[PDB]
Amino acid sequence: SQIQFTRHASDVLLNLNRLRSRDILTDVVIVVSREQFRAHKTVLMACSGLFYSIFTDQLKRNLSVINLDPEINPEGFNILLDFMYTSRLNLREGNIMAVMATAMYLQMEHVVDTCRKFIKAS
Amino acid sequence: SQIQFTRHASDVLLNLNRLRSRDILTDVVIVVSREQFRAHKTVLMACSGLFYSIFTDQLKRNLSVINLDPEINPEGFNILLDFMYTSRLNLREGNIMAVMATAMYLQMEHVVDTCRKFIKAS
Ligand SMILES: COc1ccc(CNc2nc3c(ccn3CC(=O)Nc3ccncc3Cl)c(=O)[nH]2)c(OC)c1
Ligand SMILES: COc1ccc(CNc2nc3c(ccn3CC(=O)Nc3ccncc3Cl)c(=O)[nH]2)c(OC)c1
Repeated sequence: SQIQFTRHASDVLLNLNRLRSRDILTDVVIVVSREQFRAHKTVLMACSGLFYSIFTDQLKRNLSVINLDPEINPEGFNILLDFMYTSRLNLREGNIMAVMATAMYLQMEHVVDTCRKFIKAS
Repeated sequence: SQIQFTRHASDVLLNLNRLRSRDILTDVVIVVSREQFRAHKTVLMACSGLFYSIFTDQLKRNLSVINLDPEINPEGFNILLDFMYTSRLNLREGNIMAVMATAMYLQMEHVVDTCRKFIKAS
């Protein structure tokens, strides 16, 4: 019976992305080969099975640096990080395989399924 | 030209609320008279002009406790905190004034405007 604010969640996410852009309250650096990306652990956990599994463990909860698998493409990771914070996925025929493999590694099942649909439709 | 995931933002918010429910990565306690509420500063900043103005200031960025104005009703605050994390506002004729006044204090203009519409429609 509560009143629904249909833009609230999108507004929240946009504002979280603004905070990331200003490095406000970011609490982890994700290192991917020669590149690094700062983020909020909460958003990573909300969007990725890998990050959820890492930070839910009290043993790893306070890590400030995560080194991703050396074989992960920083491009693929960047695309997915921007998706996490925007709901918009930049899939193209020139990056689909990198994005899909990265999404498998990050355990983002719905994104992987969408990548498969992209392949089917191309 | 990016692919839009129309449920992603809502899913993120739901997951953030799940993290709050488990006290995972919460980083502030909001004290409101005799009650206390834990939350994520990022979500508070995303949803409230008061919290945004507080935590954007490097002087207050690292506060772990915020004591709200003693005149603020903990009920009104609780209702609004749950709105922040759910997009659903529990307005009723028995709580409208408390919620509205609290939303004014928290600088949640759209919620205040909605409270005014509620009054107009009642
Ligand atoms: C409810 O059963 C779960 C929960 C979690 C996992 C991990 N696998 C996974 N996780 C994903 C996605 C997409 C985002 N997430 C993160 C997420 O759901 N986070 C979250 C969940 C519950 N409460 C708070 C939070 Cl932050 C994904 O495709 N697979 C699971 O794997 C089988 C099952
Ligand atoms: C863009 O101009 C602004 C930004 C902020 C304020 C503070 N007044 C206010 N803030 C509100 C609501 C509802 C949620 N918020 C928080 C918010 O917008 N947070 C945010 C903004 C930009 N980047 C990152 C973040 Cl976290 C509200 O009704 N009034 C402003 O007041 C005039 C103007």
